This record gives sequence, C-alpha cells and structure tokens, in this order.
Amino acid sequence: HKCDITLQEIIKDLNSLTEQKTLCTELTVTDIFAASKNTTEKETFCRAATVLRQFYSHHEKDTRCLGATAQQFHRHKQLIRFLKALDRNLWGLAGLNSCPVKEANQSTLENFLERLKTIMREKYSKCSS
Repeated sequence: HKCDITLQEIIKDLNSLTEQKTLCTELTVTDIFAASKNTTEKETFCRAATVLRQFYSHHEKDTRCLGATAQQFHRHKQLIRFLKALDRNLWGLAGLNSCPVKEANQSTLENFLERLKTIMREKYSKCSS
C-alpha cells in the first residue's frame, strides 16, 4: 500500500505539471507546507488533495487562465487535466475526505507543486534500495 506505484503516477503528474507554465501557475494555494509537521502521511495527502481541488475548481473557467492563443488554451486545459489526475491519485493515497487545512501562508501553485514533488520523491526513495 505505502510503497505502491501510485507514488510513481503522482511523480509523473508532478513532472509534467512543473515543466509547464501557464498564465495561472503564479496564482496561489494555501501553503500546507508552512505547517510545523503535525500530521500523518494520510493527512498530508488529503491536505494536498484538498488545496489542489480548490485550485482547479476555481481556475478551470477563470478568465485570467483560459488563454488568448490556441497554445495558451491548450496549456490551460493540460494543466487542469494533470491537476485532476494528480488529485485523483492523492485522494486514493490519502484514504481520507475530511482534513481541515489551517495555514494562512499562500504560495504560488508553482512553488507548491515543486515542494510536493520533493516530498513525493523522498517517499519513493525511502521505499526503494
């Protein structure tokens, strides 16, 4: 369960997400990593899955993000697609729907995805030889 290949799928989604910039990636999420580390692994995933769901829900049809050019619109849809795929995997890992996220600090979506990627790669590393 813990060292399941879902970890690789999350890492994969994150790899695409962070190699991708859009009009929208500087917009903010609640910084669940500004906490003092007071949560189980399942709580962490639930928290991350929560803030990302707020983000894609709010920005999928947001005029600042939707794009003027074909390429901008494409990148916007890609981003929302990948966020939903990552979110889906996170919820499957979490095993939890209800986790309050209490941080004030906002970070750009971009910085948040890079942090989550570092934590995911650390989980993968702790799983293998």
